[PDB]
Order: sequence, then structure tokens, then C-alpha cells
Amino acid sequence: MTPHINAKIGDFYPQCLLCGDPLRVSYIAKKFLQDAKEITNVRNMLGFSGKYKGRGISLMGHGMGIASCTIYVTELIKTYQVKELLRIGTCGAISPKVGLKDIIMATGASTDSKTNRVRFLNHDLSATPDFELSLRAYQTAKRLGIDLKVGNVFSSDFFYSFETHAFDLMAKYNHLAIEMEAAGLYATAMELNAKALCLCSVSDHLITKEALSPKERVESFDNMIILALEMMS
Amino acid sequence: MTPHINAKIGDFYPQCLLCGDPLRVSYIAKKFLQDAKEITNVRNMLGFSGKYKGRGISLMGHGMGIASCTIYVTELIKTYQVKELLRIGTCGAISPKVGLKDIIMATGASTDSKTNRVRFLNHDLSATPDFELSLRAYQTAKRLGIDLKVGNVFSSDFFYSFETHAFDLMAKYNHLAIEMEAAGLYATAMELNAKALCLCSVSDHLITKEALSPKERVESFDNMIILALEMMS
Amino acid sequence: MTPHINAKIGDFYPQCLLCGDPLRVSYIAKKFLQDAKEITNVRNMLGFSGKYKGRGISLMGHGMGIASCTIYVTELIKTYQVKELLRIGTCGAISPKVGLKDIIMATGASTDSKTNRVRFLNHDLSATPDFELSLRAYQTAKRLGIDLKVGNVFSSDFFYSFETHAFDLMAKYNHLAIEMEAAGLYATAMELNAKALCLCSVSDHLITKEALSPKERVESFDNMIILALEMMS
Amino acid sequence: MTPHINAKIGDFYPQCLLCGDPLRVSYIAKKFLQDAKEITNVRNMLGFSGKYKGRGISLMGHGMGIASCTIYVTELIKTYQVKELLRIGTCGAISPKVGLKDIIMATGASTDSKTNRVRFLNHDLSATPDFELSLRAYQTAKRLGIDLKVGNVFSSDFFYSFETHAFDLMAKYNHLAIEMEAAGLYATAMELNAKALCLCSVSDHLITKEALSPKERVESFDNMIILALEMMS
Amino acid sequence: MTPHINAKIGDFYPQCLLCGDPLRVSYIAKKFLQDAKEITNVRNMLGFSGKYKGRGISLMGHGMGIASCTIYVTELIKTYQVKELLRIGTCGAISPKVGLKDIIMATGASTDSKTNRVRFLNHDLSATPDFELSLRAYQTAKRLGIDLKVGNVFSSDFFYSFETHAFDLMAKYNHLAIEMEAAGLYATAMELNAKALCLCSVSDHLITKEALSPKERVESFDNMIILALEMMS
Amino acid sequence: MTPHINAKIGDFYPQCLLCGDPLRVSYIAKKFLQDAKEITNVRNMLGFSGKYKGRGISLMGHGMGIASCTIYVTELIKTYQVKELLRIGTCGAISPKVGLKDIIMATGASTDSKTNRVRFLNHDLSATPDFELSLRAYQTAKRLGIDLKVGNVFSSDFFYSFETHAFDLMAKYNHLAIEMEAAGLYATAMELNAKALCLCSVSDHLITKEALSPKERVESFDNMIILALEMMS
Ligand SMILES: Clc1nc(OCc2ccccc2)c2[nH]cnc2n1
Ligand SMILES: Clc1nc(OCc2ccccc2)c2[nH]cnc2n1
Ligand SMILES: Clc1nc(OCc2ccccc2)c2[nH]cnc2n1
Ligand SMILES: [Mg+2]
Ligand SMILES: [Mg+2]
Ligand SMILES: [Mg+2]
Repeated sequence: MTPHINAKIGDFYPQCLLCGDPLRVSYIAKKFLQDAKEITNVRNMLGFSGKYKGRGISLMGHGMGIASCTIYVTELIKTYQVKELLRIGTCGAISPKVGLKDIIMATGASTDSKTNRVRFLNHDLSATPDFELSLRAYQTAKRLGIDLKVGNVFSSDFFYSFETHAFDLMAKYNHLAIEMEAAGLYATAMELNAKALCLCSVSDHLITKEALSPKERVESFDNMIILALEMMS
Repeated sequence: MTPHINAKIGDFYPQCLLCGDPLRVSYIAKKFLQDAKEITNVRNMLGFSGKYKGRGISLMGHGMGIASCTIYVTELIKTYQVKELLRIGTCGAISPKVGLKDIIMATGASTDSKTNRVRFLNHDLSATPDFELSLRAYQTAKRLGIDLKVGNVFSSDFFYSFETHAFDLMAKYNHLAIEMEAAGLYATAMELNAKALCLCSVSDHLITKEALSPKERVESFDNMIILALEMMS
Repeated sequence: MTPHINAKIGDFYPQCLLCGDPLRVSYIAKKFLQDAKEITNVRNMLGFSGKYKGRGISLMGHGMGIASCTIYVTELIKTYQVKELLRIGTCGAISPKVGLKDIIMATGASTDSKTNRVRFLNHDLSATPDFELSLRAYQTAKRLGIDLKVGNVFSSDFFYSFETHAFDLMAKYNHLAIEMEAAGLYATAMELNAKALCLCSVSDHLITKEALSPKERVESFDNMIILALEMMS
Repeated sequence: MTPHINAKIGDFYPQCLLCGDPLRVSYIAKKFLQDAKEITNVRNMLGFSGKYKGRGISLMGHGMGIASCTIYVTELIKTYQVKELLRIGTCGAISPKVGLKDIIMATGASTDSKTNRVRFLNHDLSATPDFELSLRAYQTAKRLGIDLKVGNVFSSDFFYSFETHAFDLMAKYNHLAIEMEAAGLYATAMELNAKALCLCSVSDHLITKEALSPKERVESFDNMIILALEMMS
Repeated sequence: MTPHINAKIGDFYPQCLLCGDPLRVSYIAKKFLQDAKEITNVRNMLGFSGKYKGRGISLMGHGMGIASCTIYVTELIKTYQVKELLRIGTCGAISPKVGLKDIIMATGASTDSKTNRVRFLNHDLSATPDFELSLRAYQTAKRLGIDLKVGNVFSSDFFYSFETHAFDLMAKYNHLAIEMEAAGLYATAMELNAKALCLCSVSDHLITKEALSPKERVESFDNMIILALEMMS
Repeated sequence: MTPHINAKIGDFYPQCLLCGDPLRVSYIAKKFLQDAKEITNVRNMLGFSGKYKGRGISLMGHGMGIASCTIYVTELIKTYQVKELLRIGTCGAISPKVGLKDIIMATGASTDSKTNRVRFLNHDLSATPDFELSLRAYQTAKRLGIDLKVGNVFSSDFFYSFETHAFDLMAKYNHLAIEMEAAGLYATAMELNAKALCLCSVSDHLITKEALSPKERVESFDNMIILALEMMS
């Protein structure tokens, strides 16, 4: 076992979809998987194993923030032998290159965290996803007719930012959106030789203040779920 | 409502106990409170309001890590008008002065996070609790005959540490244990002029290699919980 | 001996009151102690041993700035076996919560120094006083009818600040006043397992530009001296 | 004209290959291009324009180190309207996954430079290439039967390193090799909204202690050069 | 008057010798100057004005550490119109090129302080003396037959060091000795457009373990003192 | 050999003049040296050995930026046994104390590079030239009737600065001009126990926007060349 997961070793398939919100994980298990079994529930952070088009797939919640994400991803890789980790979530757009309902593939994750300096010699770690996984996402999106937006995201320790004046500067350097875990997902997978990728759905635009209707939010997140499950099968 | 709490304004009493684990919050509501009502459940992060010896008290989960804690504490203060926040968490002992299941009161919370440098001019913010709450904790512990251990804690972005060499230095500087939220609780309550304190029970021990099960991390710490409820009565 | 103190080992009592100004130390020895003996005078930095209400008490000057304070405190603890160190001084108020003649108890000391990053793994050390000593100060102040103001102070390397625009931000985070040694006193005592506390008297308000009359400055500092000597006896 | 390029505006095609060594640039012009013309030679840093299979392609030297690279890339983009920049450099292998003369495509460029902290709010900029160019490189390599190694590189300010202990950690985090310009190329192209990619051939090997001669660093990498020209056709 | 000097404006000559120890300043006044008058004594930090071979020269103590030194130097320049400041201090040798009682002239002062990063855009300020004063020191030493050692010093916030491993690296980079004020003297005089130089005599030796008594640190360095007075005549 | 120099060991004289621009090195060899032999040309970075007034002197190009300069200087010292390195170049004035055509002697080199923090314990290295060499430059300039301007320079990683608002602050702290290599030259020579000095010619004033005519630029650089060759003979 671990302190944060009470699944049996072997309960997880080697491919795992992750979301910060464990109720979104539950929703995916119930709506999209066949024969879905809840396999962990410590701290109400739910994980499941089921089948998608006959393919075994696991789902796991990771909470909010780099430190929370790093706990679960570390345990999934080191204890539960998970090999491929696809994070899907929402993000707040900061770039004119993206709009509401877009799906972003993060080919880099910048951060205001100290975690990668602590990991990496007090230097600048370029936190990046597995290239083959990003290729698979691109080819699957084209097959599904999804216009995948590709660029960096900014992973913040702050949901309520003290640096909103800086969003334009991040957009200048090709940061399409802000979220709070990708840099930790990527650095952990890099450390532990696992394949990881982050996709995020634009439900809010932090510049133009636009926001999706609650029904639209379900629809756009559903399209992201289908993309994720298709690239893992 | 906030993006992470779906309570109505006014559902929270001005005094609130916090745990990272919403199931420890649920345990406390069911075991120790009268007329307890679940008031929020976004992302499965439960919160409750109820009575202890006729006094209204709220409970709220804050998830794992400074970024998660800061989100919930910020919303509790600014939207739900919470005035006193008492974290009753778990921690890993690094000092030979403390043992498994000891209760520590954090007179300061050091950190490897960048959040306080971002908050505070890139200088050293010494994150500290409210002194009146600390005095109340000390006096209540004396009244109840509880041996309260008092010192700093170190709040890390890492549970699985890359600086295991460094725990002895931490302990030398009177850090009794490591956990992952106190510095964020303290800095947020400082920012927002609210009263906060962190108590934690030792669930893991660097020196003895003891570690509690997930069930024990919920159920083994009634002495902490009773201390907290008695402080807020 | 040491390079900076020429007292005999054993000349110091285990409890020592400190001030930056050695002439203030001399004043205390002459006005408040019985049988006071000058025991060190290297670099004109005077220290004394005498009796207060039959209690042996030492006094020692520590100069200005964290680096100066750290030299004397290190020597007092390691060579002269001093166990409890109470620093009293003036400070410049930056918070609307305090006014001229207030006495502040510093339960944390933030800093713009690099000293604690050098001491503490390049992380954020929360520099804090000994809790039991702060309890003793609080109980003694209540016995004497002193309205003790409690909060953080900011210990600066700069008397003539280049960051005056930032005072409001420090006051927001519960820094009541600025001085130049507390963070070094606290970190040194933490390193060396000694008990330390800092009190400071508000003789100037850096925001409202108010300032005490020279006679008022003597009176307010006298009240602080009495509080200190009473808590050590 | 610019202080470092004496070409006429319009002399550069929109697609440009880059090497740190202007004599590798000269070699490519003479060996692989039709109707090649030298278009700039300030500071002996040569650049050319010519044709490959009827398609116009430019070549430009960028010197050694991030500061040198940033100068030339900034001018190529802002003054000479270059749109796509493909570095084909050399690097020192630090990972057992790669061997001498292997071709690496840098999916990210970590660094010990301060340039990106200066650019990017003192946070961590994850310096990354254009994804479309990366896909083009991958697909062209597959078409040509070239075994393209894919991972991060570490861009250092040092060729003769003071952190030789640290190469193993770099390699653990999937840094295949060390070189000295990719992070600057990537950050400058991000700043200026241009498409950039870095390929490098292994000219030195940490583990085997192999190292090529200066002549071999010009002449030994035709497979890299052909990959690059085929990508831009 | 200033908070730390109670001289009248005009009491200081434009040329001033500085020591950290006010009793070394007093020693110089009594032993080497004609008609010496004590002009300031706040906090027992003495200063004098007198004549050497008919030329007016002032002396002033600056206490221990960069923060203390910066206070006195700032006031001497801005209020008392001092133009040339010559520190004649003590230092701990870390290089085998120097021996006990050697006189070092600090061509640069490296530091572990944050003060210069705070002053200077968070970049590296290379703190250096006035070149004309350095030339004067060199030429006067030659004239007097004094073997002046020339190199960098390292100005630390610590006398009792936590980086004893690091002294050999310091010495490799031509740091002959460690002391605690030169970088602050140099940075303050740079800020304020005044001429400053630091000479120091070796009072402690890392390699031989030699260390002088407090009395010897006042009385053993007449050769330094005579060099300084001859330079300012 | 080395990767970046193809001269024979022994081809270099122990005294070497350096410039960033290898065509300026060529110009010096052709116009001012007797019997000049080109001895290296890797990457078109030319170096020469010849005679000046019967004195053997070498010349070597070092490219732009600290990282480039550090490669060549390291190789010159460690492989080719060069003992004295005099860098001459142009610089952009930022101080009212200097004007067009002035020659500056840099007695310190500040920087925005991370290189000296990486070299030097994450502290502040005061990067300084060899004092005897600076003496020789001063005495030679006086003999030649040159009004040598003496002060710090600022060595930047950025030719196209993002911090132009800060030039006035650097001028305040006695930075007379900006260039891009001196801090690296100085730190490398300090590490490796070689004698180094940087002179620079003011061809542009970055404040007043003044600029020398192309013919004046040749004349002023010629005067600097003569000063350099005279101090090495
Ligand atoms: Cl960071 C952290 N680490 C824990 O245990 C692991 C550990 C134990 C000893 C030394 C260092 C780390 C915790 N147990 C409860 N909260 C915790 N937070
Ligand atoms: Cl920084 C750098 N170092 C190289 O080789 C030296 C080396 C080899 C192995 C480990 C570390 C350093 C390079 N070869 C081509 N470009 C290079 N850039
Ligand atoms: Cl920081 C300092 N340390 C001294 O001696 C202790 C020492 C000796 C050798 C290596 C390191 C530290 C001094 N003696 C006079 N001024 C001094 N400043
Ligand atoms: Mg989400
Ligand atoms: Mg005082
Ligand atoms: Mg030049």
C-alpha cells in the first residue's frame, strides 16, 4: 500500500487517465468505461479500472497543485507500475491564439513553483511531455477532427494570482493557458522514466473574461475525454 | 459560491477546523458533532457545520500541499467570512524529541515553496500562527493533560523527499516534523488578517521508520480532535 | 576567551538581557541592577553581571545588524553557556495596529538578509522565538498591566531602506515594526538550542512620521526594561 | 543592416539552417546547395543563401553560447524576416541511450543560464521548440530511415564543467546531451513568435570518453545536414 | 546630527580612516595624531579628528558586519561630507600566499550578503575600491618598504562559518582573506560617489590556526596604521 | 589540441591580446605586428603570433558573450600556457563620466549572468582584473598621454537589453559602460591563476545616443591597440 492509495498492487492498468477532480474521474468511469471498478478512495481521491473498447484503462484523481499531483503520480509509477499517464483538465486561457472550447496539448509547462529548482540543481528544468505520447495525441486528434492547439502552459502555485499583470508576458512566450499541475506531472514522469502528457480544455478566458455555459463545459470536456480514451486504445 | 466550495454564504461558523483529508473531516462530524450537516462537496472535498457542547463549529477539508490549502483557506476567509482556522493534520517526525502519535503545535512553518517569496518581495517571510490561538492551544492542552509538543514544522512541496540528508539539519533548528500545508495556511491568514494555527499528529517517523495505515490516519488521533474542539468551545 | 568578549568563563549568568547599544546596557546595569560588575569591554561593547531582586542577571551589548548580533549571541551560548537571551530594543512602526510607546513581542522575524538561506538549505527558515519565553513575557506583561502588541517584525540589513514603498505590504502580512537583529538572534538560538525572545519599543512610526519626545523615549524604554527584568526573575 | 549581419534585407530566405560554426555553414553551402551565395561575413560569421532541390534555403552561423546565439537569432527574425530556424549543432552525450554521431532532437532545453529568468519574471520558462517543426523532423527522419534520438538537452554557459557530478542527474531526467545554445534559440523564438527547432549530433561522449577532431565536427555529420535540408524542402 | 553620530557638521575632515573597533580608533588618535579631539560617541562608537604631520585626518569606528558598516559610511558621506574613506581592519587568512599580520589590500570584495543584490537589480554587483586610492596605497607601501599583499577579500555575514569546506575554493579564486565589511563599504561608496579602499591585517589564519588576542588586534598593526596615515598626508 | 583551437602547443606566446571579433584580430596582426603567423582558425576564430618591437605577442579572437569568452580563455591558459590576457573591445557608454572615444579600464565587471554564482558557491563573486596589469595599463597610458577612464563595466548576456530602464542605476554605481565578456574573462583568469585585464573603447553612448563616425571608430580603436601593445612590450 501507500499512505494515499489503498488499491492492491496490480489493480492499476499500465495506462492511466488523470484529473484533478475525483468526481470527474468518477463521471468518466460511469459514462465511458465498461465494467468499471473503484479501486482506491483514500482521502476521497477516487481511482477506477475499467475497459474502453476492450482496452484496460485506469483513472485516478490527483488533486490541485503541483505538490498534490506529485504525490499521486509518484505512487502510481513507483508502487503501482503505471507506465503512461495522460492528464486532462480545464485551464484558463491567456493567449489570443486560443478560445473557449479549444483543447490544448502542452508541449512544455513553465512554473512559478520552486519544485523543479529543488529537483534539478537549482537550474532551469524544461518540463516537457513524452514525445511519442504527444505524437499519438496529435494523430488521434486529426483522426477525430479536433483542432488541437499546441504550446506551453504555465503551472502556478496560485489559483488566485498576485501577478495578473504578467499574463500578457506569458502569452508572448507562447503560454496558451494557466493551470496548476502540468509542470509537476512532467517533472515527476521525467525523474521516474514514465510517459506523461497534459491536455486541457479552455472553459474560461482570463483575458477576455469569456466563460463557457455549464452545459457547454460538459460538452467540451466530453470531447477531451473521448480524445484521451481513443489515444490510449 | 466559489469554484471550490458550494456552500451558501453563512453556512460556515466563524470558527473552522481544517484537515487535508475530507474523510477525517467527515469522521469528526459524525463522531463528535451534534446536528452535523454537510455544507459543501465540490471535488469530493467535504465540509460540515455542527455543534460541540452547544457551540457552533465548522469543519473543512483542504487537500494536500500549499497550493491546495491556499485555495480553500482563501475562499473560507474572503467569501465565507471564517475568522479562526485551526488545522489538525498529520506530519512526519524528524526530531528525536517526538514520537509516533505525538501532537505538535507549529510555532512557525519553514518551507521549500516559492509561494512566500512570490508573496513577499522575494525576501524571507517568517510564516507564523496567531499568538492568541497558540496560547489557547497551550492552555487547553494543559487543562486536558495532553503533552503538547511545541516547535517549528517544515512545510514541503515534497512528500517523497530528495533532501533526506537535510532532515537532521531541520531538526537541529527545532523543526519537529515535516508536513505540506502549514506555511501556506499561515501566509494566507497573514495576507488576509485572519487567525490561524496548525496542530499535527505524528503519522510517520524518520528515525523509528514507523508509519500508520490510511485508516489509522483518520481514526487514531481523537486526542488531537478533542483538543481542537475544546479550544474552540 | 573569544576575539570579541574578554570575560572569564563563568562571568555570565545563564540569563542575559541584550541591547544593540552598549551604553543602554550600561544604563540598565547602573539604574536597575544591584552589585553590577562590568565583565567585558572588547570593542567598547560592554557586558555586565548583577542582581535583580536577588536574581543573578547578565547584560550584553550586541551592536547593529544581524551579522553583529550573531557574533555575540554565538559566543554567549557556545563559550559562556548562556541559556536564555532576551533582546530589548527600539523599532520603527509600520503598522496601524501599533502606536508610539507600544511594546511589541516578535513571534516571528522576517528578513531581507541572506543569512537564513545560507544557514538553512537555501529554503525559507521561519525564524521564531522560544515559545515558553514568549509565554513568560505575555504573563509578566499582564501582571504589570502592559498591553503587549504581538506579531512579526522585519529584520533588515538596511537602516536607510531602498524599499520604503514596501512597508505597507509588510504591514499587511502582520509585520508591526522594522528593526535589524531579531531574525539573527532567533536563527542563532534555534541552531544552538538556546531560548531567545525579542521585545521592541515603538519610539518612531515610519508611516505617520510621529516620534517620541526624548523624555518619553526614556520612559517607554524603562517600562520595557522592567518587563524584561521581571520576566527573568 | 545590423551590427552583426551585413546582408541586405531580403537576402535571407524565410527558412534558415543554423550552426554555431560558420565553417560548417560554409561546408554545407559548398557541398549541398546549388547557386550558393555568401550574404554576410561580419566578424567572420558567415551566412549563405542557395537552393536545395530547387527550394530556397539560407544558412547562418550563430557562434558559441546563449548570448551569441540570441544576438544572431534576434536579428534574423526582426530584421531579416526569417520565419523558421533549424539549428543543426554538436553536443556532448551524457546518457547511455545515445552514442557518438547519434542525432538528437531537443524536445526541451534546460539551462544553467540566468537569461530566461531575466526574460520571464524570475520564474521557470520551459524553453521548447515549435511542435510542427518537431513533427516534420520526426516524419522526415522516418522517411529517410534515420534513427532520431528524442529528448531534452541541457544548454550550459560552460563547456568545461564544474558540475560533472550532476550529469548523471541530468541524464536521469531524460537530458540526452549537453550543448550551449538551444535554450537561447528556443527562448528567443518564443519571444518573437518564430518557429525554431534544435537538432544536434554527438561529437563528445561523457561515458565512452570519445571526442571528434575539429575537422570531424565539420565533415562527419552529413546525415544531420541531409535530414535538415530534406525537412525544409 | 544623525541617529548614530553626534558630531557637528564640519567636525570631520574630508579624509577619514575607519576601523570596526572604536578602541583601535581611540588607540590611533592617542598614539599617532596631534591635537586629537573625540567628536562622536553614540553607542560608544568613537570618532576623532586630529592632525598627522600637520594634515587634518579623521577616524571613525564602524562596528561589525555589512549592515553596521553601511550605516556609518552612509552618514559620514551624506551628512558629514567625507570624501575619502580608508578602512584599516582585521581579517582571517584563507590563502597560503599570506601569513599572520600581513597587510592585504582588497581589490574586490565578494560577499554572501544579499545587500548588493537588493541594491543592484538582483544581479551581481562587483564591489570594488576607488582605483586612485588603491594606487596611492600601492605607491605608499613601496615608498615605506611594506610588503602589501593584493587580492580579493570575501566579506561574510558570518564570523563562525557554516561553509568551512568553501574557503579553499575562495582562495583558489584569489580571495586572500575573509572579513565582514569591505563589500558594504565598497557598495555604499559606489552608491554615493565617494572614494573608498579597504586594507586589513591578518589576525587569524585558517591554515596555521594562529589567532591574536583582543589586545593584539588593537596594538599589533602599527605598520597598517602608519601606511594609512602616510597615504592620507 | 582542443575542440576550438588547432594551434600546436607552443604556438602561443605567454602574453595574448584578445578581441571578440576575429577580423579585428587579423587587422591587428597585419597592421601592427612583424612576422605575424596565423596559428589557429577553428570556427573562423583566428589567432596569430608575431612580434611587436621585437617582443613576441599573440592575438586571439574570443567571440561574443561570457560563455564564448570562457571557452577560449580556458583553453588558452590550460592547454596553451598563456599567462597574461589583455582584452580590448568596444563598449556602450552609460555614464556621464565618459564620452565618445574614451578608453575605459575595467577594475570590476558586474554581470546579469549566472556564471559566477555557479562558479562561486551561489554567492557574489567580485570579478576583478590582475592589479599589476592594471598598474601597467595606467602607467603606459600616462606615458602615451592617454586619459584612461577607470571604473566598473557591466557584462551582459543581452546585447538587446530588456532592462534599459536600469542603465541609470548601473551608472550610479560606477558602471561606465556595458559590454558582454569582461566578467567571464576575469572570473576564468581568477579560477586558473592567470593575469587578465579588460580595456574598452567608447564608440557609442547608450544614454545620449551619440555615435562615432566609422573613420573615428578606426582611429579610437587604433589608440587602444597601441596602448595594449605598448603595455605588453
Ligand atoms: Cl512531507 C510529509 N511527509 C510525511 O511523512 C514522510 C516523511 C517522514 C519523515 C521524514 C520525512 C518525510 C508526512 N506524514 C504526514 N504528513 C507528511 N508530510
Ligand atoms: Cl557544453 C558542451 N559540451 C560538449 O562536450 C563536452 C562535454 C561532454 C560530455 C559531458 C559534458 C561536457 C560539447 N560537444 C559539443 N557541444 C558541446 N557542448
Ligand atoms: Cl569573517 C572573519 N573571520 C575572521 O577569522 C575567522 C576565520 C579565520 C579563517 C577563516 C575563516 C574565518 C576574522 N578575523 C578578523 N576578521 C575576521 N572576519
Ligand atoms: Mg479540472
Ligand atoms: Mg536599540
Ligand atoms: Mg569588439
